[PDB]
Amino acid sequence: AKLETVTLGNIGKDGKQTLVLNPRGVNPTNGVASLSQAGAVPALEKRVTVSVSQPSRNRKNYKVQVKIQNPTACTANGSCDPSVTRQAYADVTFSFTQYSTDEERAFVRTELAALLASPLLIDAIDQLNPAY
Amino acid sequence: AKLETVTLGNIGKDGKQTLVLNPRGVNPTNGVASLSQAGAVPALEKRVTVSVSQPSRNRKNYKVQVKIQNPTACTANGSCDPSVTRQAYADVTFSFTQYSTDEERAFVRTELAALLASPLLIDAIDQLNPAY
Amino acid sequence: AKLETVTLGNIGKDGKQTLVLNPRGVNPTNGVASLSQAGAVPALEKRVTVSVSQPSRNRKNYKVQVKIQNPTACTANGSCDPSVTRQAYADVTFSFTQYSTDEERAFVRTELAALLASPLLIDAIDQLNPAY
Amino acid sequence: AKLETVTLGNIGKDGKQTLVLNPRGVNPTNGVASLSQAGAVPALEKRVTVSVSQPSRNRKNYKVQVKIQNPTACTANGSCDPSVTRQAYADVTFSFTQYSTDEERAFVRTELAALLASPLLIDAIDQLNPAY
Amino acid sequence: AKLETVTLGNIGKDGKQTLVLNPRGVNPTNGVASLSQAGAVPALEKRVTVSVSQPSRNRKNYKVQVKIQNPTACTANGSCDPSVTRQAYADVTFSFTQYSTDEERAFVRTELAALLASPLLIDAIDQLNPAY
Amino acid sequence: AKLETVTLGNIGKDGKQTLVLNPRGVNPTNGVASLSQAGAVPALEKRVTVSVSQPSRNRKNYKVQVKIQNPTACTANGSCDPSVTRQAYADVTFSFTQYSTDEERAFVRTELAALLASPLLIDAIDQLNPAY
Repeated sequence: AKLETVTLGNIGKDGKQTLVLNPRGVNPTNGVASLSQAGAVPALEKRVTVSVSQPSRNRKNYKVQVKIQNPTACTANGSCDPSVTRQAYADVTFSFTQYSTDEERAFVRTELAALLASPLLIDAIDQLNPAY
Repeated sequence: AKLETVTLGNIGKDGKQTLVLNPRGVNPTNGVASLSQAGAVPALEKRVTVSVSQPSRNRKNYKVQVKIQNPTACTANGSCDPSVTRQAYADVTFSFTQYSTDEERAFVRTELAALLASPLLIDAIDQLNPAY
Repeated sequence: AKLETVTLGNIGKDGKQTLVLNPRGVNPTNGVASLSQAGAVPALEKRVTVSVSQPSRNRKNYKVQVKIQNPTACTANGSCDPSVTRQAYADVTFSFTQYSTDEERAFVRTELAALLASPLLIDAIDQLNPAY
Repeated sequence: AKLETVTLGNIGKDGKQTLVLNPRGVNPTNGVASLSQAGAVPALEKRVTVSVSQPSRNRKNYKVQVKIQNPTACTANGSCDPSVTRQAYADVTFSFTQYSTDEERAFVRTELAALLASPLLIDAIDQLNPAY
Repeated sequence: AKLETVTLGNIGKDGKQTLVLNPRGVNPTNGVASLSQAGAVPALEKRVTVSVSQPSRNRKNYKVQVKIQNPTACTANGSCDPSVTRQAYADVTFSFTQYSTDEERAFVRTELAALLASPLLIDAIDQLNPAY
Repeated sequence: AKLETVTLGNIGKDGKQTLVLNPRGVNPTNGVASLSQAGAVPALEKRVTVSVSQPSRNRKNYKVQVKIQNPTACTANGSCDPSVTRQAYADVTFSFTQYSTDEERAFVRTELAALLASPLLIDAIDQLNPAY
């Protein structure tokens, strides 16, 4: 949704950390807005991208795609321009019919939050553990 | 990580609960967990599909994926059987390297909940709003 | 203007009804602001959009444009979902010059509203009966 | 819509201008109705015209157009004869199906008048920002 | 960055103040802010515009572009209408890598302000004195 | 214009650094003034240059172009002579009317120094923040 500064709080393993995302403008060729960690160096700024578009004159379906891109740096090592290794992503899409109501959309999204917050997935992602 | 009955909810758009997903029917030929309301009516119900993958020589990385299915059923005139008409879906893929920490994964996980709860996404689908 | 949940009132045949148009972002490929009916049915939503460029791009004007779509819909008996059977449209274009006065522009805007109120257009539109 | 002298009020930024335009008949070669200003010089007059199209061969709907024109002129450079200088005008069209609802024909007309009063359009033509 | 009304003192030979440029939106197709003192008759108005570009195929750098638009108009010197006859402007481009720190981006920013305030540019720009 | 030793105090993101630039002169191939950072060659490379173009016989349009570059030196372990990364730079041009006054030009020169000095550019440049 609208670009502005976005604060993500109550995050990390303890659920106590915060991250502030500065907005970045929209690339009209794909309709993608971007936000990133409000740090000094882009090479290591965690990124969030939006996306979010109306049903097309082909197959309809309201669709979104939301990405998380999280880089890390090491010693450098020996470089004055530190190398970057991506450690992790998320790529979340949604698809809704043109007749979909607010509650269908809200439940798919808040179910995802409720589900990721379930120990089944908390542990599966923190561990990279299949559920059994 | 561990299969358990999932009684998710509290925050639909109206502050209502959505349940219950029974983690039963795990697919043994791809190792994919199956969470569902489908136990009552498999043709017309809500499901969550959960998979985790370990690295091999053809990828050398880790994957976590959750698929959310929320079909809506209706009985058309002349039918004695409701069928799915309107539908809503979501699909999230996460990916990690072998040097990825649990702390970074927790950030990707918790940042996503923060994003799902944040106006950045509770507008993007609910108000059908692109980033303006 | 800034997209807002715009409420119109004193509208329709008796001049007594209302309509709420919610922000749906702007189209990023042409910078056109868009609102649509608040009710959650994208398939059949009423739409209003606004374009306000200046002469640089086309070395001309640029005329201000407002687009209106009213996709009148009806549910066939026995259908689970309504569809558009008739549509009404409007395209309102106003002149602009980089050297024009804001008062001149207001004169035309308000003149149009006064004309829409005038019986000459009430018949040109309600009957589809052009002036004679 | 019989042409009659129109005496409009509520015109301009503060709604304090009025405008009176007298019938000049209808041009039967294109079906265009016209109301004139009492000024002597055609190039210097304010005027309104009306035209409605119809379904026909290669035409699917009725198109209702009103032309609003308000030239601005002055005795530039000391001229004994004033001239335009500025063209403040609007091309406003509506279109309807032959099976359309009269209530809806009224709504698009009245919705536009309501939209014209609303910040959404008053700034769009009198003084608006790109979009936003 | 986030738009605000900008109140700039110390402008011109005597340090005349205050020049006030209000946030009068952002062009959605290219991220361009438009600041202005009034905007009623744009040709005759003073403006500053700003955008930030991201790297893409073609260029690996991040860019910040600021443009200053200050046309000078003549009053209605018998013409009965003011117009632009002379103009000054600036087109200011900054470019940075993914490894640039904020500290460094700021040197280019503050060095330029410090240089603009220095005799080398006071003479190069105000008297158009040649290099020597 | 005329070259002198230039000291730029109160620079960088905290406004605390002082830079001393030693003029070298004007390169006769293109008439471009140059100021070098007053140390080792890799530091000297962090040059500021000025091109003052008098209105051309075939264009008129005076132009003053200021180029700022700041390559960052880095020596690898086992190396001596550092390589540099052109992490940050700018290219700024002032123009154009041959009939403009020193005040019109000073207005633009100082307007930019005042903008570079303002929160919008402090953030637009130091953290690459968009017009949000």
